[PDB]
This record gives sequence, C-alpha cells and structure tokens, in this order.
Amino acid sequence: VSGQAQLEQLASVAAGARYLKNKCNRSDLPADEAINRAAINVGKKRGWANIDANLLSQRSAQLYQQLQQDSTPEATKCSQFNRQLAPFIDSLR
Amino acid sequence: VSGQAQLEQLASVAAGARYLKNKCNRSDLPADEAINRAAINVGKKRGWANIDANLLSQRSAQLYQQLQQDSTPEATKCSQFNRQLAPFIDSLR
Repeated sequence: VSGQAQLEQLASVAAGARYLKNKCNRSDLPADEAINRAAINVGKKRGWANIDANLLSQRSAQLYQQLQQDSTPEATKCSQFNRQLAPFIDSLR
Repeated sequence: VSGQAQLEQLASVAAGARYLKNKCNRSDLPADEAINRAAINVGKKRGWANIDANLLSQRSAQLYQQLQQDSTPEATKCSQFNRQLAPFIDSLR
C-alpha cells in the first residue's frame, strides 16, 4: 500500500466522518481533532509509517469540500457514508 | 428493575434504532427483526427474565408511533437518537 494510498484512505474516512458529524446528525461522533487522531490510530494499528497529522488534516479538508460540493442529494450521501464508515466508527469508539 | 421497566427500556431502544434506520439514514443498522433480537440480547446480558419477543415488538411499535407523531423537527430527533443509542448500537454490532 503506497504512502499516497495510505494518506488517501485515512483522509477519506476522516472527511466522511466529519461530514456525517456535521451534515448527517451524527452527534455521537467526536470533534474534528479526535476524528483526525482516530484515523491516525487506524494507520498505526495497520503498522503504517507515521502519517503526519497536519498533512492528513489538509488532505481531509480537500476531500470534505469534494463531499460537500457533490450534487448527490444529501439523504443519499448520508445513507452511503453511514454504511461505509460503520467499521471506522467502531474503531474510533 | 421491574418487568414493566425492563420491557419499556428494551422497547425504547428498539423503537429508537428502527427510527434511526428508517428516518435518519442509518442504513448501517440491520432489519427490524434483528434490532428486536439485539434488544432481547441486551436484556439477556443483564440477566433479565426472558422477555417475550412479540410483546417487545408490540410495545416497540407503540413507541415508534410516538417518535413519529412527535412534532419536534426531524434533525433534532435524529441528532438526539444518534447520541442516545450509540451504546446500544455498539452492542448490536
């Protein structure tokens, strides 16, 4: 798994969890900084090279903008992300 | 904890999880029958007397109607229930 793919995967889950928290009424999720830490922890558990938290934050903010600007209806977004992120959310808890 | 309170607590979590699944885009939750089984399992873990699944189903349907007919805005409902049910959802998974 390349460093590029590692960053992309962790940034994707962080961005999606932030979107759920902010836009899909997932008030059980923790604050953005804690979501970032949880994504770093997923990487650490896999034995991945140390991922810089600020690089993760920058990439995750770009992916969050992508999820926001996409014109898919919000209910469809929220349904998809709640399903796709269920494993990540179990880890962060 | 009285039998009445046991039934009410389990029916409440079952009803709320069904509401999340149906009305709050929680497509990661399982089907109604599995939600009912998961609520029975919460009771079993606590050592509670065997709760009849059909009585649980009947009471949970009444509580679900209550959650539906309440005039609180849906975003507020979904936010509250996602927070309150997070422990139950961790058990069912």
